[PDB]
Formats: sequence, C-alpha cells, structure tokens
Amino acid sequence: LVEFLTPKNLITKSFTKISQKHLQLSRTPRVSPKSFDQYQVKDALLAILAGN
DNA sequence: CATCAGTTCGAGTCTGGTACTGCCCAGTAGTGATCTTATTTCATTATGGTGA
Repeated sequence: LVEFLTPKNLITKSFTKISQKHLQLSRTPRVSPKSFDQYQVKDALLAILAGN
C-alpha cells in the first residue's frame, strides 16, 4: 500500500501479473431501489404531524 | 446499428458527533454480644543455717 500511495514509484512499473489473476466474477447486488414518492410520504408525515 | 464504456440520479447502509431515561445496590461507620488470647496475680512448695 505504501508504494502504491506514492505516485512517483507507480510511474516506473511494468505490472504483468495483474492480467493473470482474477477471482471476482459473481457478486450479489443490492436488494432493490424501492420506490419513494415525495408527495405521498410528505402527506403521511403531515397527517402524523397532525396526528396527536 | 446495437454493444460496450464513460456519466448521473437517487436510494441503501454505517457511523460518528451529540444528548438523555428508568431504575436499588454497595460500602462504611455506630452499637451490643460473645468469645479469645499475650500477658499479670494468688496461693502452695522447696531450700537455706543456727540459737535454745
């Protein structure tokens, strides 16, 4: 990590083993981008705001 | 042309930075009681030599 942080040493490099190693093919995505409507949520909040 | 790579928008999820609530325990110092012990007295007990 220390060498990679320095940008000068990374210039004088000839990475070759990078293209030979690969162990990342299946990654589980997020659950879902569930819908969010501003109007309905705001109306419910104001009602509960009214809610007493 | 339709595939893949470079860009956006907004939601998912963690986490710091900031304040707050409902509830009994634990330690210490008084007394009064009852043992407990390193240490101080109350008798017998043996040793002593000599003038009547």
